[PDB]
Amino acid sequence: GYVPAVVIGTGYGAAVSALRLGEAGVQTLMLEMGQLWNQPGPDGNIFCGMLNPDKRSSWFKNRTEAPLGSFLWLDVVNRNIDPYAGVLDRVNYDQMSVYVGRGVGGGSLVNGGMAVEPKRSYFEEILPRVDSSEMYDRYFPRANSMLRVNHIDTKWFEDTEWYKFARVSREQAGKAGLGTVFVPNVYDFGYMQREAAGEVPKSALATEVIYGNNHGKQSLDKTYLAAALGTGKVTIQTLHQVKTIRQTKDGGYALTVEQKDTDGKLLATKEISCRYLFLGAGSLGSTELLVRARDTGTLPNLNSEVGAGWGPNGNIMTARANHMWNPTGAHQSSIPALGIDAWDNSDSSVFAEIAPMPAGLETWVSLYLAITKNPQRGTFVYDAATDRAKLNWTRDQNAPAVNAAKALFDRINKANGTIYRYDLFGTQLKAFADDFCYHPLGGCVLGKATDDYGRVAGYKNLYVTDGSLIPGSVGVNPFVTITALAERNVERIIKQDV
Ligand SMILES: Cc1cc2c(cc1C)N(C[C@H](O)[C@H](O)[C@H](O)COP(=O)(O)OP(=O)(O)OC[C@H]1O[C@@H](n3cnc4c(N)ncnc43)[C@H](O)[C@@H]1O)c1[nH]c(=O)[nH]c(=O)c1N2
Repeated sequence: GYVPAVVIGTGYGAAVSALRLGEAGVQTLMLEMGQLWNQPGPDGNIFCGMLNPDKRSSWFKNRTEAPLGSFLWLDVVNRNIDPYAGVLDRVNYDQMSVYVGRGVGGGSLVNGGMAVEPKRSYFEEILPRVDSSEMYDRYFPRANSMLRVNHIDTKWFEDTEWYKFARVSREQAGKAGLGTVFVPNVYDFGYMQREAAGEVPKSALATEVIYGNNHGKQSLDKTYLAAALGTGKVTIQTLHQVKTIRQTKDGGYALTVEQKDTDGKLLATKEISCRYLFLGAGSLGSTELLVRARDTGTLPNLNSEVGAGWGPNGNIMTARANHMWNPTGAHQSSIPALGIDAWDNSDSSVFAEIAPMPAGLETWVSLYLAITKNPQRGTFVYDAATDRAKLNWTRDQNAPAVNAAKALFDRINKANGTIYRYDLFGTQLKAFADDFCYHPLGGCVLGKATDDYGRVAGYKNLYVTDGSLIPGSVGVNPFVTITALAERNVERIIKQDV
């Protein structure tokens, strides 16, 4: 059937867009391929934890996986599982594996909550056509408020066993002349205190994050999406995957949509049409829909920039072995609190998340997710044979990112007389994991594939809203940028187009 606006997906771009559409009185249907995560499972919890993964951990995989960095300790809990509509999806391309959330709320379900604005000077470099004053004066503050961003209590942080891992890396970085910053979060830090005090059910302090948090984390289902539903103008249909998009003869859009059960069985195929179509299927999902539409002839007026300009936000994982006198703790909060800020906009820039280890015993390992400035980009190329977008990125394209991460952590090792771990990412001696991504950015870049507000070039009333808009890099964890840009874009679109 017909509905005035359709939003594909329910991540950050989608959730912002649907809230503002509903507030403007536009009846809106959101289509989400994953589940609404609200049913207690076999342990009485909605989500599995990192030490008890089960089918809920994984989108259609036959075996659980250890979180990257943790295989040496967490492989013991891996098990065979039924392919199921679980929450975290590892999407494998030829030389890159991208992790994304699947469910109502998208990556907000599975992410570490780190809610950080990019440096304005870097924002201005990456998106020179965008008015940065409005972003920093209006849209970033709006996003932080709506997302329920909050700040850790520094005294509690300094004293608690749960953040010893962070304090150790702070001290070690400091000996190399490198500073740290507290990173705001959407996990409720007041709740986290009460967890440590034994007052409320643990989540961050019970090795939960990457397969969901049963408590504490203000994912989008609690914030933007709850508000969108509260307008009375928004509904969400789950286990509905959009496959194809075409433009009707009178200039609206028609979608083919598959409805599945949680075992992946096809229940129905539906046609849904609309006046305004908003893509919020993520860097991977929105880009795939548009390259498919271009290259199968259903949106033939899409431009050549659709598919282009993808990067992994310079993501590189690495780890250091601490001295025996610098244990990182058996008890590590699953939510990061600190980053090493070595980002100066040069090619040696690094912003490094100090990541927790979920082993639950002492390993002496410090783990880092480095975010770097690497100009290499990949392209999603349609394969008509298999009907998939294939990202053409090669591992050698991450060499500049590795080089920047290694230069920084070499300074820390030199100052402290420590060495890397080489055994955390597989049998091959490898200190830097260079073929994964948690922060996919690009594919439908703002001002390239779209105008400066995400209006898809070649088409009217067709919008992209999400991480596919970002040109490969933001220098920090990306969801605040995605949210703030989505606030800017939908406000303009409603004013001028709707
Ligand atoms: C493990 C891990 C850890 C982190 C992070 C990710 C991951 C995987 N991130 C990244 C962050 O989560 C990510 O950048 C955003 O979720 C991206 O938001 P989008 O709106 O682009 O898509 P997002 O991926 O959130 O949502 C897309 C949604 O569309 C759905 N979908 C896709 N194709 C569809 C289709 N064809 N039909 C229907 N539905 C479809 C998906 O199932 C999904 O729910 C992060 N960022 C950050 O700033 N701070 C952090 O601490 C972290 N930590």
